Amino acid sequence: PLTVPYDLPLPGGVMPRMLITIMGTVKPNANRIVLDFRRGNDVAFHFNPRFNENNRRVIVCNTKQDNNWGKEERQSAFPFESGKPFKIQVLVEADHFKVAVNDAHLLQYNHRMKNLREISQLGISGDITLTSANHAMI
Ligand SMILES: O=C(O)CO[C@@H]1[C@@H](n2cc(-c3cc(F)c(F)c(F)c3)nn2)[C@@H](O)[C@@H](CO)O[C@@H]1Sc1ccc(Cl)c(Cl)c1
Ligand SMILES: [Mg+2]
Repeated sequence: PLTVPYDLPLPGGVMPRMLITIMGTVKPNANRIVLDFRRGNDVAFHFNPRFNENNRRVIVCNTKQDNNWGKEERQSAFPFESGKPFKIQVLVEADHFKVAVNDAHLLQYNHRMKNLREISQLGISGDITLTSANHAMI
């Protein structure tokens, strides 16, 4: 039963075989959800479900370095729904993150910021209630 914006510490830094699991519920009338894997002031991986982009829903992913966003990657498979619970898993692999939502594979995002051990925190914000957020080594 946790506070949003929530900062999940990642005290090792990230590395391959780290699995982050987030459980929550999308608020009625949600506009946005964000997961930010932060490296200092940079964002190595931003995962941003958007509920109204010109009346469509789309997940936007990107990397922010020195205050500049890179090329956006989009996924229009959109498994989130206003008022419904969800489970997000982010798996860290050597070359990419894999994201799964409700046990369905959703997208892969290749690492652009490859100093993974400097990613020290995951911010979780937007229009959700959060039940739990944890990382585990597998
Ligand atoms: O200013 C804009 O309205 C929000 O800015 C977003 C930028 N953003 C959104 C948020 C954000 C913050 C929150 F508190 C939330 F709860 C949330 F769900 C999202 N933080 N940063 C990235 O999504 C970025 C991805 O490329 O997209 C834009 S910035 C941007 C604008 C144009 C281009 Cl093409 C690019 Cl590459 C980036
Ligand atoms: Mg599927």
